[PDB]
Amino acid sequence: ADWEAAMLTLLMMLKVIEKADNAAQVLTALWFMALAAHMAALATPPKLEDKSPASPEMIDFRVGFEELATEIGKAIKLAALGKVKEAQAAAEQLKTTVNAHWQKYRS
Amino acid sequence: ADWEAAMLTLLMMLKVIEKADNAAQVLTALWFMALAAHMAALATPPKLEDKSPASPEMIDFRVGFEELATEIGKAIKLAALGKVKEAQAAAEQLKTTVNAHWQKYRS
Amino acid sequence: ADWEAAMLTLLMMLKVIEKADNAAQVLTALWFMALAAHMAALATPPKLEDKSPASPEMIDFRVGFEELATEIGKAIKLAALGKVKEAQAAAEQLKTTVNAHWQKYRS
Ligand code: NI
Repeated sequence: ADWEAAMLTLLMMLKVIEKADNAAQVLTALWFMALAAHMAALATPPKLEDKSPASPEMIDFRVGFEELATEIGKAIKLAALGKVKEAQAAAEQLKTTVNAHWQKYRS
Repeated sequence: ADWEAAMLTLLMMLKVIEKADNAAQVLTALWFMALAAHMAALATPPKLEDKSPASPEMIDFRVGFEELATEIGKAIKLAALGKVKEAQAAAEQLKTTVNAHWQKYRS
Repeated sequence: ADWEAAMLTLLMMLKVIEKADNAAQVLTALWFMALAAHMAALATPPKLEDKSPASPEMIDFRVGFEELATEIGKAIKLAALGKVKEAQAAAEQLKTTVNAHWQKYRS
């Protein structure tokens, strides 16, 4: 989907993870976070629509999303092993990566 | 997945959106609608299994699904910005596209 | 995502299906099962990371996952038609395929 709809989805799902109780609520929201990244991995932010697809500034955005999909995958495995608290702790660091990525291309 | 299982998923998720209360319930169901389209974008309806992959009748089905995935993406962004009512209003028009697509290839 | 995080997701979602009440809870968990398979269809289990990508042992793992994604698709259509009980019955046989696949590459 659109880039900022996925980024707004990621931010809202982090608010569902922090207020979650069991590991099922955390695991499902983390998979919705993975879902939004897969639908928007092909997307392009609004301020980068007039940049070369091989431009390093656009190429910087591509690997930055790989890091985001990678960190989300890590938190899913922690939430899969039943570690509901340590996965929420991984969601704290995940929000740092999400917020830093969203601000760099929000415009 | 199978074409009509996704189309039945889309129809049921629309029934979850109309009876939803907050923006989280609408956003999650809209992502399930996006999920079903991604799993079945490669699929083929039963009545079109004996049509050429480059046939305009089959090619008409392909772009018709792009329109569906496009409208779903629009409603996700409206539900991402917090506009829970205007996104439900986008789900009303979404059901028109879903119903018209499903009837054309239901058989 | 990682192979065993998806396999742990599949196992937990089966526990959500057996204790589910309506067809919406079964259909959503079955789509999360389809979600985990799509994110990890490209993945590789830990004990098979040093095997040729064209090796029959690794190639056996690939088709084994196709069977899993195929059976999940079948149960989704049964849960899409409203058959909440017959889809739960398909989840019983689904757990057999999941457990047999996970044990063969758990290590
Ligand atoms: Ni995909």
